[PDB]
Amino acid sequence: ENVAELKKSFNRHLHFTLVKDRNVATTRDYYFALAHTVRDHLVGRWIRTQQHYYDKCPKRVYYLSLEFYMGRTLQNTMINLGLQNACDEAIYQLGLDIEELEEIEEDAGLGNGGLGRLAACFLDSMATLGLAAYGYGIRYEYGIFNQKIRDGWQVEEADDWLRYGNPWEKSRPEFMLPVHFYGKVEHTNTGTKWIDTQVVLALPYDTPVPGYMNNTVNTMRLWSARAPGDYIQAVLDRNLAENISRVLYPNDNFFEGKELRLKQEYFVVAATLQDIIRRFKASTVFDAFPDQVAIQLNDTHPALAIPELMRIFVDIEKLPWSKAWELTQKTFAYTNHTVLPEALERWPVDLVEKLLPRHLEIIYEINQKHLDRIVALFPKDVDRLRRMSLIEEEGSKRINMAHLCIVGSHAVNGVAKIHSDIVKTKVFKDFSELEPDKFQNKTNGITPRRWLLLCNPGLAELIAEKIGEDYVKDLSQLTKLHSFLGDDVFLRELAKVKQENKLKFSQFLETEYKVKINPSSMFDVQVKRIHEYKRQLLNCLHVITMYNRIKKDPFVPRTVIIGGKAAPGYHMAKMIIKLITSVADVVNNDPMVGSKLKVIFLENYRVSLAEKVIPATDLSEQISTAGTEASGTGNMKFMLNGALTIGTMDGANVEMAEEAGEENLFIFGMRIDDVAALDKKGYEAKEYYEALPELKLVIDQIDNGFFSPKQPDLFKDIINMLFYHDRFKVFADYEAYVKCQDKVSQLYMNPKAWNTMVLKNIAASGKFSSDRTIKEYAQNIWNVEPS
Amino acid sequence: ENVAELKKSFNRHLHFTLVKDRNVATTRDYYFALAHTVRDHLVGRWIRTQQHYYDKCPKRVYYLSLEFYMGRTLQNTMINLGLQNACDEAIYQLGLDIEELEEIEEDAGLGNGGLGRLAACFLDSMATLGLAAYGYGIRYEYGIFNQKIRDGWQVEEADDWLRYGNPWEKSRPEFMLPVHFYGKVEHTNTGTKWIDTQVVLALPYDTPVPGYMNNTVNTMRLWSARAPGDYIQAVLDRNLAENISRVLYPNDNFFEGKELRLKQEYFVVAATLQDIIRRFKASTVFDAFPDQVAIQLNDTHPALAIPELMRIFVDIEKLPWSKAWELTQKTFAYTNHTVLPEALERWPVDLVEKLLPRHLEIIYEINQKHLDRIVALFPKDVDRLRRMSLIEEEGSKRINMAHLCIVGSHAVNGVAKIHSDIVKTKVFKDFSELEPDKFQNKTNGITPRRWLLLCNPGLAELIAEKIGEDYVKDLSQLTKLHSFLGDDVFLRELAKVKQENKLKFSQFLETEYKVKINPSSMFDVQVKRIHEYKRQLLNCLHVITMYNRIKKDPFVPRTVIIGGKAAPGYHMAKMIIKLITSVADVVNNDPMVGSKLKVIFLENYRVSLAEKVIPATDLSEQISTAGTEASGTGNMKFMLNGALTIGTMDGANVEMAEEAGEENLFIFGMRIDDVAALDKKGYEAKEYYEALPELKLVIDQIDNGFFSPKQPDLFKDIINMLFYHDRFKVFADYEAYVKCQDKVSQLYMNPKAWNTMVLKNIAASGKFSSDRTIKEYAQNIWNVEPS
Ligand SMILES: O=C(NCCOCCOCCNC(=O)c1cc2cc(Cl)ccc2[nH]1)c1cc2cc(Cl)ccc2[nH]1
Ligand SMILES: *Cc1c(COP(=O)(O)O)cnc(C)c1O
Ligand SMILES: *Cc1c(COP(=O)(O)O)cnc(C)c1O
Ligand SMILES: CC(=O)N[C@@H]1O[C@H](CO)[C@@H](O)[C@H](O)[C@H]1O
Ligand SMILES: CC(=O)N[C@@H]1O[C@H](CO)[C@@H](O)[C@H](O)[C@H]1O
Repeated sequence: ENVAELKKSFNRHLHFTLVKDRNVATTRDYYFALAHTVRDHLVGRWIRTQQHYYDKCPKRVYYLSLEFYMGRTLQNTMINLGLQNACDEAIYQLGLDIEELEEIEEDAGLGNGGLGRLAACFLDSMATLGLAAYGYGIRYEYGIFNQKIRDGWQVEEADDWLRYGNPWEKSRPEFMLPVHFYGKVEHTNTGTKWIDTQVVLALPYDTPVPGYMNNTVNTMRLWSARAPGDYIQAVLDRNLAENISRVLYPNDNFFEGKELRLKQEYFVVAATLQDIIRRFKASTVFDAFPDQVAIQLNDTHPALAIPELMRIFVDIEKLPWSKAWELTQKTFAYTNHTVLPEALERWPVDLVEKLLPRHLEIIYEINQKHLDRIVALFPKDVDRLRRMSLIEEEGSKRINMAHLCIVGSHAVNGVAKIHSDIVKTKVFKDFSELEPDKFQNKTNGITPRRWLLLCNPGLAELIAEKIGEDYVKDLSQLTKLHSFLGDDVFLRELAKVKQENKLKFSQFLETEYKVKINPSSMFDVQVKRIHEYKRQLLNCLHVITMYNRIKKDPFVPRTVIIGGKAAPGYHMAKMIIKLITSVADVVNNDPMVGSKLKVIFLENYRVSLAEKVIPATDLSEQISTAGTEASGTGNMKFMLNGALTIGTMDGANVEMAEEAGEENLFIFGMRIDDVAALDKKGYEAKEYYEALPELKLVIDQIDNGFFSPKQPDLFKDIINMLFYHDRFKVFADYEAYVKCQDKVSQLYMNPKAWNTMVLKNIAASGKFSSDRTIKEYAQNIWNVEPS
Repeated sequence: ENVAELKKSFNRHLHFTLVKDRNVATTRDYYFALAHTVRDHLVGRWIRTQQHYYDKCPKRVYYLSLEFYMGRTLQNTMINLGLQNACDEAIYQLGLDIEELEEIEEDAGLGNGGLGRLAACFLDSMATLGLAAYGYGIRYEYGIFNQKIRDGWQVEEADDWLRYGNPWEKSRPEFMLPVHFYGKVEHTNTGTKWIDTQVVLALPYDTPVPGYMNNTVNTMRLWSARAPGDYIQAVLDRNLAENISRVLYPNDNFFEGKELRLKQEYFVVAATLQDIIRRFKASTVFDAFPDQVAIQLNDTHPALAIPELMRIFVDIEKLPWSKAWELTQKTFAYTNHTVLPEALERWPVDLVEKLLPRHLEIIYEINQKHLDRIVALFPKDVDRLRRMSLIEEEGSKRINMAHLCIVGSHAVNGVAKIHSDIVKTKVFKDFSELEPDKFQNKTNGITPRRWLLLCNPGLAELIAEKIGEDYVKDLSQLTKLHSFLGDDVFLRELAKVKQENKLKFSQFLETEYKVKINPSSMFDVQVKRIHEYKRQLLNCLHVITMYNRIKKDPFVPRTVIIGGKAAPGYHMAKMIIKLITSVADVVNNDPMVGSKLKVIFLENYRVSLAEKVIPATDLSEQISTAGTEASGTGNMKFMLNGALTIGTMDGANVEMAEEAGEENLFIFGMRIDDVAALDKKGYEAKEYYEALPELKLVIDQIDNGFFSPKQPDLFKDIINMLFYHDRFKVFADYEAYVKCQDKVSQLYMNPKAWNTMVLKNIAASGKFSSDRTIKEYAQNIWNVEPS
């Protein structure tokens, strides 16, 4: 692992692996040569790590998720293996730019946003904590679509990230497994039998998950679907079975009850459980299963894992229901990341019956023994029963997957105090009252490797020089930065790092779009999925408000960046995008405003891009309506990277305030109980429209066509929603939000005070390391021990 | 290179490439570890070879084919690189069985039979002759289907040979190209424009083609098709564009006018020509094109290459029609491998118009200037015009692709004297009369590497010890074996080699099927595609005839093996298969016959299997009806491997007779003119049925249900065809065939005489080396020079 050997290895791969020489080698060839050179360093530890788990048999943790928002692997692997500087040097000496090589790698965007990214950070933390952890998901041929902007609107493009091949995956053919669909049930004397099913093969692909500087390399196993004139059609028709793992459903906090999606859910669940059972057996027999296996259900998407495990225990392993049921509960733990009713997974019974007849039976059975227990405890409370039932039958009966996850798991957790409380005491009150100890909180976290050492080497280096490198593995150590609260030199060094990041990102912005970026402008950014509850619409109102101010009285200059993908079928989100692009068009071109204000819709927001924009932001927008963001994680990334936060008391924003002190965050707007009171009284949007002149103008402008002269009624739908159907009370926080924004500008005029607040935020980031999050999961849910 | 290094390299790959250790390594892992170890030895020479072609710029030969029946690559690569014994030793010392490892490799069955296999042998010979040759085809995700037998019938199974990955291919992303379909034509002032087309991307995959012991490694470039709620459907729909390179049409000598097939034809043609143009330019400008490029059209399947080249020259390179046309003719050469009218490619104009509007125009244009030339030469001969037209308009006009290939190429060749004569003087008489010198003959050949050194190391070794190793590169040297005609010891050594092959193959047969093989029985085999013209039906009649003889007078024992795949939609071929399996069932089980006669339908006949069965055969069945097999190549494989031939004077069978002397082949049946006379007089099948008692019985038995008691009328269709619609006069050769068969048995009773004839056959095999075939193509068509 010295420069000379890394270089010879690079040349060896370019030659034998890419079949190229320096004469005709492409940039892609160089990236691959480097990827392979780095990859070779993972094998030894990967083999030894998995060997170790088999020998020592520690309890294994299986993170079952439909999403793994991994991003790029090259740099992350180099850093965790402590190879980055040596590789950087090797590539430099070969006359190549390692950064250009790194940009060649496609993001493994097998996730939509927060949920999927949390799984990625967890895999990193679990490997860094030396846990015998495994990630189980689907190897979508197409991840979250690539987003482009045409005439101001979002346009989707298929993300075939595997086009040129993925060097970071290793197919494991010997572990292929069959998954069954449809067919019918038969209750023979030899047990229940699911027959006449269609079979789809599940081919596993393993991706190494290197812990940070610790010799352990865990595994992320993703399953790919494979089929088991007229002849030609039959061959072509193999595409149907393979379509199961073809595309990631692009919905963020929205349930789409498509049959193909249900197929994916069962697919990953069936293959995973079988693979887990097989491994357990390769280690009466299943009495130790729960002590050797923990399966975390990442949201209800893999809820079917409960009846599937039961199906395996009962129909296959011939275990009695009672025993199987206890083993099941001991095995599963469920994490709730949802709050919005539209995000709730509720599969119509008819669909499940046709696709998974045996599972429906097992679910009715579970529900039966579940309700019999309630009736026994509350003989008279009838509403209780249909309220706690796994089946809701109000015209088109459907299965409440969350309820199934609650009864089939020994632990249920929310992802932030405020959220876990709501989940426990409100959403699933009937359940928590019966099983208090079942519900928990596990406040989310982000990995400080990818989200600091990787994306912000400048900040990482500065911090390291002041307090050592212990913080990488123990982020709580960041509090030591408090000793520099008075250190003017340090405060200057901190701001410089931010400046460099902003300068670097500004070049990016300029090369990508025709807009001159004011390098000294405050970087105000809101990057996250486009959704009404996240309210980038409110941000847009504020942008317009600032525009009207400059026009009226021609101020802290700022570059307002808003980015995020909208689900293809999410109409309002797409309108909001067009709204933002429209507004940006007028503001960026109005000569009167000039360099005072610039607006950018950051296109194709994704993990690798987040790694670029976050380190360069000054003001982080986390303005969801109180009670809507279960937790949020971008908020944590911004905090860790030197940005101040403007947001509501929602999700983890609350805990960020607790950690750094509420005065060091720009909190504003209604709080959960405030929103409750307004719903009580009834929300009348027109009220604020009338009482708020700056607001009225903004609205009139967008509704009049000021931002769409060639098509004056373009934003009609947004207006109507905002006035008669805004479930997220956008106008209700407008004033508080705008006032808060001005305060931010005020502080920004004072570099010493601004960076002093930044330091307090960075120094209080510790809690938000996913390492801390995983330790809690390990200790209070999986009953597992680091290393 | 040496055993020690090959072993360390093997372990290195098992580790870094397969991520395995000896503990959990699978047999597949070992195969891959070895494949990679061997593959590394190809790179140096591969890079240097292609570099050399660029520097020295020799004229390049492009073999354009829809099929490349490659078989397995491992052993063939080891042999051509002179690494087999060293690798054998390495693997042995590692405690592994290299043969078991080799059996893991999937056949690259991207061909149906002879046509596709000829392309494979040619690539081998061209690389061995040091020609700057390239193979251009399609990388079908699914090759010729795997054939299984269920209840006696052929059952097809998708051949996903790429399931576990192909180590022998290297994707060349930087060379991806777009291919256009549909759209419409527009004749603008800036030239003709094909617009509003659908685009399919062509991704090339390169496979190395090592010459035999000569440092040159050529390239076989195969193209894969790639696409350039509602969103989900759109992504899934990408499968449509990708279906183009999905499956190989499983037809042998039969034209199926499916639109998807036409798509494949244009696909490979468009990508290839573009790739060729690009390379030429990377070397007024196109004046030297014909002197730098030769494109061999493997049958009419890639006929579209002619109008496509014209399209490129005219619509894109802006060359005047006249110039482009001359350059085109000088570039293309067409090989005709068809005789059967059903195999003739005739695309309906409407289909071509919709899919390739611009090409239809270019074809009408070609035809126009073509017919204007004829009218000018033969002002009165009207029938001449519609006889030589590229378009035949008898209700549903269609394009005669053969005619297009004839006018667009400077050379047209058949694949055997008898065939080339028929093609020249009969099928395309009107054309040859105008351009005598255009038509040629290039008798087919097989590579003595794969078909001797590889498949029959025993025979190869024996021959080498007697006459040296010069024959591998100059098969004509086999004539030296004539010096051993009296050598009893040698004759014994030769028979022993055959015995060993038979013993080895017998083990195979026994492990695969429940049938005790008489090791001393004569191995009578007919392996080739199932088709009425190939007449395995006649062979079946003879098998039944022998059965009835044993039953009557309870003789040289023999194992009759018949194998071959039937096109899925070929009804009669499938019936014939069931007929053979039915017959085998009764004969193998009749206790009276016992070990006197055994019948085996060799399942899944393919290249790797041919390499096993051929070296073990005594009697090679090449009984097509005179005038039906353009050439045949299995006939050559059997001859080279020590088998005697029983066949008609058809295709290359005639030249085999010329080479070895007709008395050394068991020729029989009607000859071309005999068949002509019978057609003249009119074929009355019933005649022989009446006059031939042994025949009548056979027929009565099969028609009565003797071979299908549970379903007496099963073979009705075969009976009817044989009596009223047998275009291949099966009964007409029955007697001559049976008499001939008896003579074979007679000779077989005399080991010295039999092997003496075998020696004369092997010693006269020389001419049938594809090296000789390629030399002729190079000298008289491509104007290229070996080495
Ligand atoms: O395709 C080629 N190279 C590209 C890289 O190969 C892709 C398949 O890789 C081999 C299987 N191994 C893995 O996929 C793998 C190893 C591995 C190790 C780690 Cl630690 C993680 C993931 C991993 N994946 C290729 C090279 C080449 C050279 C000649 Cl002469 C002929 C054909 C050829 N093809
Ligand atoms: C972290 C992250 C998210 C989650 O962002 P929130 O603001 O917490 O919704 C979404 N997308 C990407 C690409 C991320 O890296
Ligand atoms: C050589 C070969 C053929 C051609 O056989 P003929 O008997 O010449 O038709 C067909 N299939 C395979 C697998 C071959 O090896
Ligand atoms: C279903 C879903 O995608 N939920 C998302 O989960 C992540 C990870 O817990 C939270 O940070 C976020 O607030 C929430 O919107
Ligand atoms: C259309 C087609 O596949 N033709 C086949 O081509 C091969 C190669 O020339 C001949 O040997 C064979 O007799 C002939 O049937």
